[PDB]
Amino acid sequence: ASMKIVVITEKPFAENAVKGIREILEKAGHEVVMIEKYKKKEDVIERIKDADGVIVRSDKIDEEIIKAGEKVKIIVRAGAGYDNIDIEACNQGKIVVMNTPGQNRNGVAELCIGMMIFGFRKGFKEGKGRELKDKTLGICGCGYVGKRVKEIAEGIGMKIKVYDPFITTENQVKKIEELFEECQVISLHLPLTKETKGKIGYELIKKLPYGGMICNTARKEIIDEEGLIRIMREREDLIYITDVAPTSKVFNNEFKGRFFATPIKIGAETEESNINAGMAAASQICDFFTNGTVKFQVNKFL
Amino acid sequence: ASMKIVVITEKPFAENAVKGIREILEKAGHEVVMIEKYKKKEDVIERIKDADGVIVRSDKIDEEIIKAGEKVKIIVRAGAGYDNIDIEACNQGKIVVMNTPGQNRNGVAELCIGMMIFGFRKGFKEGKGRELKDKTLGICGCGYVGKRVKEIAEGIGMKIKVYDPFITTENQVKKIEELFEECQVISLHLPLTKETKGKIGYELIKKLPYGGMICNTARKEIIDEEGLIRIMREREDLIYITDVAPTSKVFNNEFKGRFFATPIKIGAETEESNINAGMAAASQICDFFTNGTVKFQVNKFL
Ligand SMILES: NC(=O)c1ccc[n+]([C@@H]2O[C@H](COP(=O)([O-])OP(=O)(O)OC[C@H]3O[C@@H](n4cnc5c(N)ncnc54)[C@H](O)[C@@H]3O)[C@@H](O)[C@H]2O)c1
Repeated sequence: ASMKIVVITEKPFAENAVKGIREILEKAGHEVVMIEKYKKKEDVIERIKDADGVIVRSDKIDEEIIKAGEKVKIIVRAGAGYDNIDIEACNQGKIVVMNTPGQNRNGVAELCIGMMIFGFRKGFKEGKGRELKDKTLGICGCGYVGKRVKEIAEGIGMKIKVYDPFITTENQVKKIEELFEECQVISLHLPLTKETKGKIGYELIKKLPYGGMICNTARKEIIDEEGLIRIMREREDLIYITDVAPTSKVFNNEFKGRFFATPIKIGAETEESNINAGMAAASQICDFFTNGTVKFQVNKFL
Repeated sequence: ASMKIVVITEKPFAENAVKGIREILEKAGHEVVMIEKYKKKEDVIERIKDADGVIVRSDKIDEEIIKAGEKVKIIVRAGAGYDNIDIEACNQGKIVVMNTPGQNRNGVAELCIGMMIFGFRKGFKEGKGRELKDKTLGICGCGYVGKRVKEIAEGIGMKIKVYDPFITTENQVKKIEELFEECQVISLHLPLTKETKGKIGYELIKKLPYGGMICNTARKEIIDEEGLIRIMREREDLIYITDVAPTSKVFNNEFKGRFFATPIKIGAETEESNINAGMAAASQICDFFTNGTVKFQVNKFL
């Protein structure tokens, strides 16, 4: 009846999201312990050994953590992506891994739109800016976020083209090359896999029309940083804006006036998105222990 | 008859807008004289002395400039507001004064939406932001810009309430007090008149809900600066974003994290808006000297 639920967040939820988490789980007679703003993963290893269930954000969950959590039955990522979790090692420990699809979608999409206007208007500094209206937007991967970005972009009056090798939808091109050729603005929403890693590089970015802008609210490592640096040095009209800051120091030093990155990923860092993702994670934990519910599971074992 | 048209723009139009102005005016057989990037309202005086028509942006057009333009028959403001022009003295000089309604509406509206997101997301810095979706937006003055903002905000999923005595629309309040009580976000789209000068002050801004935000892409003089300073010192949750930077230095010094201003007014600083505003101004001057049409005239004399 009573399960130990550990919440691992180096980047903590807003108070109201923690309260919601506690309200769902404690009413069902569970214990909730928080691990917030931890420095070393040694802190995590200790507090997890006794945990029955886990709630996580973007926190790296690797083999060493997974094995230390010997009685862990479920890990729920409050959000969409699960590249931070070692699925293979979770399969070994017979641990159910799930996410919370679409819960952060509006936070990320609103930031994506805001970044598009910000990038097209020279970072709100002096100079001749451009308007998003009557321009073509390319959505790279169209799931929950890409869908919302599209909705707002149509209200603004942008023409929409979509690339996604896994779905069938309107205005869809089959080649990712065509998207970069046809679209004045690219928004990336691809999850990080072995296939999408370093996929967006020099050969794709170069094909952009005049004043081409890439907005990245997805993952930094789907970009080939070397290729981006190379084309941005060659073409001084290109704009790159991102919620997932690049590692290289080049971008800040060389591309002022056409490059912006947030100091940290703030796409899901809103009061509302924290509540959605935090409470959805707690409810799925609740359902799993109550009814053996494994909806939204991403892995397979035994 | 070949007329001399002078274009007075301290911050110049985009080149394509200048080209579009010349295409309309030189085909009709008129002369176009550019007065770009001057420093004081004294460079204009001698060059306007033999001007027949004038195109102007936000540039200050006082009695001294009007009296010097003794053969000026028409002044067209490429844009919306005409508080920069001394109408009284124009009436005495028997000069027709026009603006170009709605031409730069999208440049401003897009910037306004971008500023709202920017402001609700801690200027794209680290912190807990808020989402515009599901919040109520108060449009203060619902003309060309106001209406276009409404349109975009509706796609974002904001609820809309309107204060504007000159129009009839749904979800409308009759007291400006009501707008500030009921709306989390306020957006100013009022012209600067006798009535609107210093209207938005302490007593109105008081009534905003928690984390109330005001976006001002209109005019700086509609704000009672000392009143705004007072309420913002009192209420640290309040946010003020503006395209029309205030006179007082207090805002930069004290309200870090909840105050954001552009270094210069950039609402109409786009390729697209320059083209629309400039070419309409040229067509309106052309029609005035061709057929004497006075549509869009904002004054009357004799
Ligand atoms: N930042 C920029 O670059 C930029 C660009 C364009 C306009 N502006 C400013 O924003 C204003 C709006 O532009 P617009 O094209 O929508 O003008 P507009 O005339 O189309 O709309 C202004 C609206 O304000 C309403 N209004 C007038 N007096 C009012 C009062 N006393 N109280 C409440 N509402 C009142 C009018 O009914 C009108 O609908 C302009 O007047 C100008 O001052 C700024």
